Amino acid sequence: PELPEVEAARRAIEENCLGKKIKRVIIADDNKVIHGISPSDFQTSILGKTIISARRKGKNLWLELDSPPFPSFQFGMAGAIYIKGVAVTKYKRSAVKDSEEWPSKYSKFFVELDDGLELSFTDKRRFAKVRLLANPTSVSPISELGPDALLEPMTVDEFAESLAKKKITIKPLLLDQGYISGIGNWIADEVLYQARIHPLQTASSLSKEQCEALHTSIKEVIEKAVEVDADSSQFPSNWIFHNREKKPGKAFVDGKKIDFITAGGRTTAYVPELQKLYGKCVDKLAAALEHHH
Repeated sequence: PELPEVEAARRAIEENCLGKKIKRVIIADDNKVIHGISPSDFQTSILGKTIISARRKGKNLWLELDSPPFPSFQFGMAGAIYIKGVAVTKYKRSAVKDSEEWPSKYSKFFVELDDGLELSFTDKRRFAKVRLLANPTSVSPISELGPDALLEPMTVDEFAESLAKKKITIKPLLLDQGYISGIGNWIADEVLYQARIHPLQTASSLSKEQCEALHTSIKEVIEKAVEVDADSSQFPSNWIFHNREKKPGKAFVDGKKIDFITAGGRTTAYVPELQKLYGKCVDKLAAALEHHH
């Protein structure tokens, strides 16, 4: 889950869960996912409270209850939000089909609300983190996050000045939640492809024109994916996203070949013909070997 998917879960929660009281709570017995608190303490703390709004920063979601502490959800690689109870919904990835077990055996956070509405956070891989904090934004991990790619976009000049001091290849920088928050593997590939920047290009080597192009592509990719509530089927056809998952040799975009470069455990789908690595030979070499650090 990257910013768009987590944001869609946030809006799905606000569609029917606001202003409703928590009548029953089930916090999973997972001392790996449920962090820093026992499930029974977690349950006792939020039972009886009303959900005022749903908030998000990067890939972290949290519920603003009528009074704190507030439950927060760090999605990890398989975290998901599911809402059952209201037949009609604008958020399909959060709907639950009758043939699905419910509550899911993967549920980590579950509450039954007024009007029989039930909300659940599930994690099949157990890489997610669920916390109950006095203020989610004051402590880790949310307090260590860089500005939200959607809610706090840097200006063109702020963006350029920050990149000038970053001495690392751009792909991993974009993934660093402490620099900018919310970008994951596919958004990174998409904005780099769109801006015509190679994943091994050092951020500090980017020219003023490159920074602006990247600034523009981050804006367009994030705004569009959110505009369509993370429904990839609605992603513009000219995005590398669609063929980014196809087997090597048969992956193309707008008719051009897609290759897959893997540096330091990170794989990037890019178009060699359109994304060139720039700079002196020894700097390009240092970037290709950067993973050694």
